[PDB]
Amino acid sequence: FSACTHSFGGTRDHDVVEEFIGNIETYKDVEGISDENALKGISLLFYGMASTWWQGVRKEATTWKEAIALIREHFSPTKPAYQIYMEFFQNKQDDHDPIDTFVIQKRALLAQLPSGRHDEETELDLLFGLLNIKYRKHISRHSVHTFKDLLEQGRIIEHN
Amino acid sequence: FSACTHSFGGTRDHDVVEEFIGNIETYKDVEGISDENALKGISLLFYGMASTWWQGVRKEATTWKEAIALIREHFSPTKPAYQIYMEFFQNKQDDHDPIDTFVIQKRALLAQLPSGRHDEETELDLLFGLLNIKYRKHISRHSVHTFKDLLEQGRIIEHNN
Repeated sequence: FSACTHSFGGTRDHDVVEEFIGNIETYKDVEGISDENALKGISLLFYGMASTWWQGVRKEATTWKEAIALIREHFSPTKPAYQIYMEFFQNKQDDHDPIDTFVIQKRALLAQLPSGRHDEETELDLLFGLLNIKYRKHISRHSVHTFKDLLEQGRIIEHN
Repeated sequence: FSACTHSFGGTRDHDVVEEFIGNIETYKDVEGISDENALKGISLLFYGMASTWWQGVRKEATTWKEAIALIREHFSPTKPAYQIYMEFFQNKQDDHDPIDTFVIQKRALLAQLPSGRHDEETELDLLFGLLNIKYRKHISRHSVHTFKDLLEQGRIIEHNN
């Protein structure tokens, strides 16, 4: 990283970050720079607020892998996973909200979580306890295997 | 299952269920019974309440494995996962409850979940939002990789803030 053209000013756009990190991942094995010596001179590739950031976070930067992970973590703005779970369990299904809109609001938060963390069974387990008592008296967790099954059966209780 | 000695009357005991399911799984392909020919004649292995039960649940038993799953689900009762998640997220960390005891009770609930479902990263994600604001001002999720890290740092804020 002695004369790398690539730079990053701290713009919080996902693809800006992915191209810069892709660009520096280039350089590290352009000239044969170490893991230690890549994390050595990473500051030289930052300017503006990317350096205000790195100067504040160079202490979790134990590894080159964690430093790259930190760049994606801060500069690709996401609702953090822990904030997603809290918001997931904060609003139960009231007596007036239909089943379709309730599942939409819950699947919206679940889609922000890492793909492949929870399967559809686990996601139903996270959801089922918040389902209103109006629907749970007629449908049982072991009877539903997919969100489609939950919606399909839940739409029938809404007809009568 | 034309002349199987093994039977099950519907007693809701974990160990009764495990021996019955183990015995029929044994029998099923010592004699080479299909998965679909086992689900055909599974009714012959039930008596009493277990047959009144099977007639109520053999609609949801599309496959042989789902029939076994129904037996464990119904006659080996466990605390449902959805009830565990619900009560896990029901009480935040109050201002005077220390982090150590709060984390213990919360991780106790996570231990009730199926073994191997969540790794420590996900379990930290489930917990972190419940931590009191006076710890979260000083600790950031990206700083914690293990409950060990969270507890160690959390003990420092209660020593002197």
